[PDB]
Amino acid sequence: FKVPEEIQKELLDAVAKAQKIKKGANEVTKAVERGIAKLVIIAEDVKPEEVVAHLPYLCEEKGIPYAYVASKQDLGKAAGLEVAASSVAIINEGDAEELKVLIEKVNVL
Amino acid sequence: AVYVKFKVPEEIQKELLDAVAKAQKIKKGANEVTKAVERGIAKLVIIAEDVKPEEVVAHLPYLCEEKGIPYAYVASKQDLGKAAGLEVAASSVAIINEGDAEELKVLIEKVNVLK
Amino acid sequence: VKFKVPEEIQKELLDAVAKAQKIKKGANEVTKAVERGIAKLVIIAEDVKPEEVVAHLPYLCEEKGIPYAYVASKQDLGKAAGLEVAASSVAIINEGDAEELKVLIEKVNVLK
RNA sequence: CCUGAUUGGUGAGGG
RNA sequence: CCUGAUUGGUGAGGG
RNA sequence: CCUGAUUGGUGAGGG
Ligand SMILES: [Ca+2]
Ligand SMILES: [Ca+2]
Ligand SMILES: [Ca+2]
Ligand SMILES: [Ca+2]
Ligand SMILES: [Ca+2]
Ligand SMILES: [Ca+2]
Ligand SMILES: [Ca+2]
Ligand SMILES: [Ca+2]
Ligand SMILES: [Ca+2]
Ligand SMILES: [Ca+2]
Ligand SMILES: [K+]
Repeated sequence: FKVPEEIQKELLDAVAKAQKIKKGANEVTKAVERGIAKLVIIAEDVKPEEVVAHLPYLCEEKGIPYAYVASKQDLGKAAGLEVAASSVAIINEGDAEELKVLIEKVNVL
Repeated sequence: AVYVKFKVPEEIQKELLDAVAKAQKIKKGANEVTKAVERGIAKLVIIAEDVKPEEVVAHLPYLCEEKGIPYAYVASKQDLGKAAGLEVAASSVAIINEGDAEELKVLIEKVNVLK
Repeated sequence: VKFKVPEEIQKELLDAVAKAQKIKKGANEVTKAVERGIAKLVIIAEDVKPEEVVAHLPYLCEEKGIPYAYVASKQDLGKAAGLEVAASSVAIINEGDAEELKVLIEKVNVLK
């Protein structure tokens, strides 16, 4: 589905303030398989898309929230990296309240 | 690490380190711990989770299981060494004589549940 | 006291104790060590009262072939063993210097 | 050779 | 061999 | 009860 730029900015902001996160397809997938992932953010410009094509299905199966952001380069920066990130998983939010809200807004779509 | 057979909550890890600190007689280090388990005098074996190469302590869980000796884990070898009264790390510790029988029995039971 | 030990040699006995890597302090631990055959040298204080507490040691060591000697005071022996109190007897399990022990055991074995 | 505790019961010293 | 960062958690290094 | 370290690995504490 498509997420509004307003929300994406909030998603990127959410990753930036998070206390603990996982960066990278391998670690994100593990975080979801272990169920320690609270929210999963996925980049829309991942090529080949096959790298993250399995995430949406896995999250729903594990009952974990997930949304998309336009830039993997932007997602990586929000994760504290100097390089891109195809996906990120928030393990410990920065502001519990905001997260619960952000998650609800996403679940709407 | 593959040698860590089960997850021990941080609160219980604290209890394990406390047990080591209050113990009347312990063995510290892989060689003395292994000798104690083989001699059958260990009552509880505590293994650090961050030992590398893992091969140094990987035999302990299996050995204890064979001897019917209780074992558990703590996250840091540095913390375990400190609890054992050292200024350095310890990959493992064996409690030979606990400080209080009842406390040990309760702790061992809590571990057997996590097991 | 089966034999007399020169003050100079008693000093060496006390120093051997202080330098040892592993010792047993006290009648029960000394006796257990001799019985288990891990004691290399037993030192007995001469002013133990009742003397019955350590009376068995000379015979036990002889029966085990373990070297033993005496020192004037239990207070000094205890201090040498690292205690703040007296010790009726001490057993050296692991000395600090092999050569020295062998030399001391010799000096004592000739005094007997 | 230089570095200098970044090492360490993952086994020192002694027997 | 040349180019020289155009590559990149899309998994380096380590165990 | 008083004395108050005169006691003490000549075996405390723990298992
Ligand atoms: Ca250090
Ligand atoms: Ca240091
Ligand atoms: Ca050695
Ligand atoms: Ca670039
Ligand atoms: Ca670049
Ligand atoms: Ca590729
Ligand atoms: Ca006194
Ligand atoms: Ca006193
Ligand atoms: Ca008495
Ligand atoms: Ca007792
Ligand atoms: K590393």
